[PDB]
Parts: sequence; C-alpha cells; structure tokens
Amino acid sequence: KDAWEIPRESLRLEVKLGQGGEVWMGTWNGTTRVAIKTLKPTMSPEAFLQEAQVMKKLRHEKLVQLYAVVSEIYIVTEYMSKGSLLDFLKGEMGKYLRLPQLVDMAAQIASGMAYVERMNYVHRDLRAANILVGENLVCKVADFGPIKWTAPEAALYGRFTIKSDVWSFGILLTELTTKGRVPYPGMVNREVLDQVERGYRMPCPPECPESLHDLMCQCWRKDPEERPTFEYLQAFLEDYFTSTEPQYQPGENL
Ligand SMILES: Nc1ncnc2c1c(Cc1cccc(NC(=O)Nc3cccc(C(F)(F)F)c3)c1)nn2C1CCCC1
Repeated sequence: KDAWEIPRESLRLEVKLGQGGEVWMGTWNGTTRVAIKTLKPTMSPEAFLQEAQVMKKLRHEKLVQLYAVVSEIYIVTEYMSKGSLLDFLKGEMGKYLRLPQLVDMAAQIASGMAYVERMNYVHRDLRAANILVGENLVCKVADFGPIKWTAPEAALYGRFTIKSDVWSFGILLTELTTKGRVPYPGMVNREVLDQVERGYRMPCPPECPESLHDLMCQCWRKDPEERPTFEYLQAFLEDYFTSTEPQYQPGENL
C-alpha cells in the first residue's frame, strides 16, 4: 500500500520473545537484527495497523522506530536488546542499578515524551511495561496492546491529554525507584480510585530522596494544567545531581 510495505521473505522470525498476536526477534533482509510483532486473527487489520500509522509520523531518538510493515500482519521496528524496563528492573540487573542510573533512564523517557508533547500527541499508556531498554541503559518509549497508572480525569471521564501522561510518568518514577514493584501495593483497582480522589498519593519510596518524591507529587496534581511539561521534567532529571541533590551518596539499593 505504501513506502513502508515489505516482503515477508525479508524477515526471519528467529526467536519468540513474547506472547499476546506476539513478538519475535526476526532479521530484516537477513542482515539487520529487528523485532517482529505479529497478529493472530484478533482485531481488524486496519485496527492493528493504527499502531504503525502513528509510528510513521513520530521519529525521535527515545522512541522505538518503525522500520517496515507487512499488510498480508507484521510490524517491524528496531530491536531493543534488553526487553522492557519492567523485566530489566526485575531481572538480576535491578540490584545493580542505583539512583544515577535510574534518573538517567527517567530523563530519557521524559525526553521522548517531550517530543510527543511538542508533536501534540498523547501516548495514553506510559508505564514501565511499555518502555524498552537496549544497550548502555538506553530507553525508548514503545507500545504493544491500567488504572493504577492512569490519571483521574482520564479513567473517569476519558479526558486523555499529555498532562494525563505526566500523571503516568509520575507513577513510572515509583517503578524506577522501587525497581519494578507494582504501584499502590496491597491495593485493588476500585480501591486505588476511591482513594486517590480522596487526596491519597503514594508515599516516598525507601531510600528515595524526598526531592524526587516532590516531583512525583507534581506529576500527580489534581488540576491537570498544574502538572509539568515533559520539557521541565527532562531538564529536571538532567540536572538532578547538580541542581537538586549535589550531596547525594550511594545507598544500600539506591
Ligand atoms: N524492539 C523490541 N525488541 C525486543 N522486544 C520488544 C521490542 C518491542 C518494540 C515494539 C515491538 C512491536 C510493536 C511496537 N509498537 C509500538 O511501539 N507502537 C507504538 C504505537 C504508537 C506510538 C508509539 C510511540 F512512538 F509512542 F512509541 C509506539 C513496539 N517490544 N518488545 C517487547 C517488550 C518485551 C517483549 C518484547
């Protein structure tokens, strides 16, 4: 149909990375390592391809790049050698990560979202599970397919904006700071909602600088137009150890 189309004989689904459709570790044109997401006919093809249409209008360093499609369905993109942020934080790598390596990822994620912000788009499902990791702590926003991650106005009235994503980023920090634990521990969905409305907000994680929890609390402000742009968030996490915590010192796990 368009310049992105590719012949299925270019691909080679070498390893099955996950389930679903599903995700494989193919190889485009037998020389390029890539990731292949397939579809098991359950949604419409034109519905499944909506994910590809969007990836053609967004090209940034902290965003997983689209390479080519197969409308007869395959979606080819760059390959992130270390799976999602979740698996990574929960793997045996998560014990070696400290605040600096975690703020560095938080900031990169904020940057791809700063691009999104400028592009006037909204991700809607910004969370650790949809943030891929590659070599040298590289991170990129992604997608494949969550009230504990969704902003009040969004889940309650469908009011999804980039400010609702700012809410989700805030919840991402608790994931990076807890290294993979589910937000709002011990609480069930319709208990999270009834609670957050009442003013509740997650407490500062163990060994997490109160200045970093301060930022979370800004990403969780009740009034949407009060949360920060990703532009502020990115810069904030870029200057963290100089402007905010210049006396920081390594801890047991943070
Ligand atoms: N490159 C990869 N390499 C190894 N694993 C990968 C991927 C990927 C990237 C990938 C694979 C298949 C589809 C996508 N789709 C999208 O990123 N879609 C998307 C749709 C709209 C917007 C955006 C974005 F630009 F905002 F990121 C992204 C992304 N996902 N995964 C999964 C995560 C753990 C199980 C495997």
